[PDB]
Amino acid sequence: PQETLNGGITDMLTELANFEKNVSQAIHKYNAYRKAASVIAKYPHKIKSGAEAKKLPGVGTKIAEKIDEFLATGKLRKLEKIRQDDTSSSINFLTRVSGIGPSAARKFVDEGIKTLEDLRKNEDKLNHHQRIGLKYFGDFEKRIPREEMLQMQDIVLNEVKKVDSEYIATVCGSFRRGAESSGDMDVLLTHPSFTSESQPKLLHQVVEQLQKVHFITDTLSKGETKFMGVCQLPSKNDEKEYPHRRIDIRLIPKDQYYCGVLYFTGSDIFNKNMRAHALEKGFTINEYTIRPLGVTGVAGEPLPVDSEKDIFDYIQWKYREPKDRSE
DNA sequence: CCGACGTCGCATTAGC
DNA sequence: GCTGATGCGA
DNA sequence: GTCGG
Ligand code: NA
Ligand code: NA
Repeated sequence: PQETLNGGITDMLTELANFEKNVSQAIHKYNAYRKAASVIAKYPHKIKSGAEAKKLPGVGTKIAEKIDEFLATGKLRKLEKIRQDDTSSSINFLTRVSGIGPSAARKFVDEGIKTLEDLRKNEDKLNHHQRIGLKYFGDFEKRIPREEMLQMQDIVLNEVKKVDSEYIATVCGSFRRGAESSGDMDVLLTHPSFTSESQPKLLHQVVEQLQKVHFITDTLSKGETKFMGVCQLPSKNDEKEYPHRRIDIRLIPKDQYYCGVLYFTGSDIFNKNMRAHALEKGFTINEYTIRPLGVTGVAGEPLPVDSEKDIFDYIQWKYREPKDRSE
């Protein structure tokens, strides 16, 4: 639906969501407002009243009241106020820095540190992740066009294969669903030598190679199974350099790989629909496994999974292309 | 009325 | 020194 | 904040 239809309302709800998460440290209210913003965003009618909106799942009495106020006045008093508030707006802003959550933001603003400049002045009070977040503040908020994602995938698949041709690497996220743009790159990695029942340098060797060819530029965190860092496409001659990008790489046991690929391919909406289907067939599906219930409700062991289709087939669904998994 | 609301790897840190 | 809790991000 | 046991 066009933004013009209820964009004022959904923008209002998103802003409220952010203040709950970043200022009030109320994560569940944050997700309440987001859920309401999503369902309203998909509503194919211009909302005429709070009562109309309340019919939608996730919109309750209080959001109905806010919509009435917005419709009758074009603003929300509480939002106008908190927007104007020096401390609250500063706390909310600082959390746009990767690594600065509500708690770090609150602590910075308590001691007078309110802007990117104040951060730039006080690097010794920032941890490693936060420094990297500050360094790439602008780049990290840019989207990644699919053409660059393809170029990024090219490098990743190539370098992974150069390390060991028996690795299996899959770039997931909305990119795998064919999205025209991405927020970051999510790479799922496995290897036949790594199972649930079985080196812990499988991940390190791949990260090391990607650093060696100067694709990976910085590290946010890194252990034996999850890497989170920064990358950059090489610059095309006398052209402007590419933005730095967020890349995650996780190593998953072979027997849990395709469950992982399914899960991180999404979308979130499609995943829950599929998780519902789902139990009904007497199966529990999470990021790692699919398991049978269970006349009482006792999960049996993980069923063997050798492809995404294998999962679909357990729950008697026909395989669905990543492009067809928006819901 | 009142609890659930996703879960967990890694980095940092609090307490012993 | 170690272990557990918390913050953070996805 | 919303839902539902
Ligand atoms: Na409702
Ligand atoms: Na942040």
